[PDB]
Amino acid sequence: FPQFHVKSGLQIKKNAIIDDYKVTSQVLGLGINGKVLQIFNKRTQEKFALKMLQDCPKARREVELHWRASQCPHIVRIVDVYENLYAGRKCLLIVMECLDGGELFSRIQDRAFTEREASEIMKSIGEAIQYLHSINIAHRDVKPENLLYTSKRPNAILKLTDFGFAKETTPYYVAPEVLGPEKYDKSCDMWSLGVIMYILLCGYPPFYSNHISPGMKTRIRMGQYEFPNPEWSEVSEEVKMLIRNLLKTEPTQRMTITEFMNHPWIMQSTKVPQTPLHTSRVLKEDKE
Amino acid sequence: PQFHVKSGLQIKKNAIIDDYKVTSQVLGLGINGKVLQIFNKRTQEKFALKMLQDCPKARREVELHWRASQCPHIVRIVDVYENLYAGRKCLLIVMECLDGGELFSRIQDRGDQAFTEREASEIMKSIGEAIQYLHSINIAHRDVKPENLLYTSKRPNAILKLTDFGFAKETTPYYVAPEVLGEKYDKSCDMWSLGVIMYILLCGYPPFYSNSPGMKTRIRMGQYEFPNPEWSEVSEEVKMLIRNLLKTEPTQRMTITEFMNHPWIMQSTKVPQTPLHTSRVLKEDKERWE
Amino acid sequence: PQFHVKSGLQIKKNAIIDDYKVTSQVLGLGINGKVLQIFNKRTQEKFALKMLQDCPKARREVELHWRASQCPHIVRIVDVYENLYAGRKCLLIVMECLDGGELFSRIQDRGDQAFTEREASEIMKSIGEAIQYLHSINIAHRDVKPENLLYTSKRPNAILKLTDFGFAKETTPYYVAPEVLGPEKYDKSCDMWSLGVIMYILLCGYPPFYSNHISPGMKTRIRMGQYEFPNPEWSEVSEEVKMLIRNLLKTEPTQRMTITEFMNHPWIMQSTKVPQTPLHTSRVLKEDKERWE
Ligand SMILES: Nc1nccc(Nc2cc(-c3cc4ccccc4o3)c3[nH]ncc3c2)n1
Ligand SMILES: Nc1nccc(Nc2cc(-c3cc4ccccc4o3)c3[nH]ncc3c2)n1
Ligand SMILES: Nc1nccc(Nc2cc(-c3cc4ccccc4o3)c3[nH]ncc3c2)n1
Repeated sequence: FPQFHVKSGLQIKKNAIIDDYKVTSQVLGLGINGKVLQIFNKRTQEKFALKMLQDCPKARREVELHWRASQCPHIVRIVDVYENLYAGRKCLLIVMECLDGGELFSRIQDRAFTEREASEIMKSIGEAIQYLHSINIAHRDVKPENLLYTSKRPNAILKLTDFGFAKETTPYYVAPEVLGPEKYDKSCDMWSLGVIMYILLCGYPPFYSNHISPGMKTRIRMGQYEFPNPEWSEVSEEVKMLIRNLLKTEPTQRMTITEFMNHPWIMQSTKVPQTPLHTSRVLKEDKE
Repeated sequence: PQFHVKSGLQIKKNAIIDDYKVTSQVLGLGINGKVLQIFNKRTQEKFALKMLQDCPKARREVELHWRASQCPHIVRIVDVYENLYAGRKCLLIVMECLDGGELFSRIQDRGDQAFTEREASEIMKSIGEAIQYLHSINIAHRDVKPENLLYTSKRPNAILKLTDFGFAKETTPYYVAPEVLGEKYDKSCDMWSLGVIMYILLCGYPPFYSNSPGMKTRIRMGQYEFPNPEWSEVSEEVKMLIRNLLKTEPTQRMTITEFMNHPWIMQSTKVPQTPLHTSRVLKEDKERWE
Repeated sequence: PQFHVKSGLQIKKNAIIDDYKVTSQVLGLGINGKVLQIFNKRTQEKFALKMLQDCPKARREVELHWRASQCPHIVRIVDVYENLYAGRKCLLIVMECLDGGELFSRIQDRGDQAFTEREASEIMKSIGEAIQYLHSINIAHRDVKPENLLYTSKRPNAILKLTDFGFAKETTPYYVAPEVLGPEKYDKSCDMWSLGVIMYILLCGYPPFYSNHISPGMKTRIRMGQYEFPNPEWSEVSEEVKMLIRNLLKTEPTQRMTITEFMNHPWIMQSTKVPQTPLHTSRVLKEDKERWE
């Protein structure tokens, strides 16, 4: 009879963090809610990440959510959380596993890149969002810089981070709506999969400037994007048809993750053609 | 001339015993009280009775079922009485008696072990109509599940009829838009229901069940599947249909009109007579008592 | 550096009679004001005047109509006056005069014959461009009907244009998402049900939804999303046209298509590739006429 649906709660440590870590000044990632500093476990040398919040309702929420989320091996692990006094104020100090193999597009950006790595990547991010949605959490800021590789070792796991914007989203014949209203917060995660998938396939976003920005906003609202050659020349209608169903402008039209995750292109990611893509070249050139 | 005028409800105040012997045979137990066997004094016939305590939910129910009962696929209301029962005001609903049994029974003891794909379409079309009449007069039934689907008799050509309006609600220029005419998401649920029923109907078990905070997650997520053996003869078209009914976002679900114009439904008598496992699996589990 | 700035609306206050002979022959007639023919005294030319009474609503009409005016598929405001009429303050909108006829009128000025499916495609592409222009600057027209779609002249290359902004309303690298940048109700998607209605008519010559006298019939048939493609009329309209109609006449506002999708549709986009197939539309239009009655 089911057990390991039982995992430990979060005990918030109250001792000062510097008992346990050396807080260096290296910013790993500026991020939301403050910054993200690299720190070091004192009694094992090992490497970790700190993000600091002034304590409040919002912050207790970030911590509650990210904690529930750490279960999933594609969300970045919360190792420890401290309540400490800093400069007179209460703080939550969030100690994360340190992921240091780079940002998704950063890694891609320096090497060839195939449709198949695209799909594999997209399966991964796909699992992180399936897990959030199944325990009723919407992330709400899935973006390139929140998608990080663990090491620089070429099978690094990719992991989703930053719960600064996350919200709880809340008879065998009862319909989903009858088990209580979901707003529509859960489908921006899906738009996001869309935008990432697009970038992965070609090196640039479906919607950008021209500095052209009242024009970008229209283009977004209007859902005007396209699949220009050369980059999209060898990309199958199947793949294009998927992005179109994520980038729908009407949120109640997009696919759910369950539908995403069942798509033959994600489900059998390891069977997709290894078709060579521009992603990495477009990525060196378009740095600017 | 005018053939679309049907008559209003005229509640009798006369005590129901003037006309009916009220037996004690329980017949059904959903929502409010219970439905009993009763007999027409002057003619001897078999009829059903629902005990409602007057109050505002009761008056709604009678009102909607009366509008509903025009349809040949919805249990007919023969008379509504307003009587006084142990001092309390009471609405007593005399329905036609449907003694053929619930859908899944008549299906489980199908003697001739031969439930075909086609019979499934014929049933589904008939559940269709009931939902279509309902929706076309702005009622959402809101409790469409198999125990509310009963056969009139045991006759080989008995009709299927929907019952129980304990939860029914009203959902309230040639070019105007549906939105502009005036209606919340209050009626896609009937349309989910149908998906669940077709699912069971084609294979014998529900697409969603206990392992149950699980099952609730599974529903909320739309996690179901068409396992073999049972679904292996079932064509991609027919489970596209299910897919669009089981859509979790209510605005993406299909609507009865789309459903009723699906060719699998529209042209029943020309869907193949492929054997299904329904009747075996329904028989296998007296688990359906929960 | 590029700068695509077009000017603002300067409401003139000088009495309009200074500028225009004002006749009384009525070109048309709106909810909120009938449309009169006028002549410019200097150039001697032919214009249309719509008379409004000053208020928030009137000023909102004018400001939207002026913005939309930039689009070559919309009837263009040429001038706006604020004058005193019968001791009432008034908004006098001057517009280009279009005397080509309403869309369906022009269609039944032919016996000849052959209104073909490609021509229909072209016509929808033209109404579609008016809706894309509007919608891309966050206006919803909201009364897109056969009777507000006017040809410029009876000449052979008259332009189809949309008019009447008396019901219109406004609204409100990067990864944000259409919602997460300002809300926005569904006033837009009804413009889109209208293209479907107009498309339906165009393809066979009678509406998808009518009162049989059965107008509670019709109200119902509309909420149901209940119509069909009868033969003989639809017998050789391709399936894809019917499916485009289906996307447009979805009863769920959020299910319907967007003009961006509409305009990217192959039957709209690659017009020159749609069959030249004859169509019962002019005949039916002509047979019917009881439209007035
Ligand atoms: N929860 C949260 N909220 C907000 C922000 C945030 N950023 C963040 C960023 C990096 C990063 C980026 C990078 C780039 C190169 C090398 C190491 C690198 O490390 C991280 N590595 N490990 C954890 C971690 C967390 N995380
Ligand atoms: N309106 C309403 N509200 C609530 C409940 C409800 N149940 C109900 C049930 C049966 C039934 C069930 C059954 C089972 C076996 C044989 C004959 C059987 O008959 C009925 N037969 N006729 C009318 C009728 C109405 N009906
Ligand atoms: N802005 C606005 N608001 C409300 C209404 C409205 N109707 C309208 C109508 C006609 C028309 C119709 C017609 C039919 C035949 C011949 C000439 C014809 O001219 C017009 N011609 N030119 C401008 C113009 C504006 N316009």
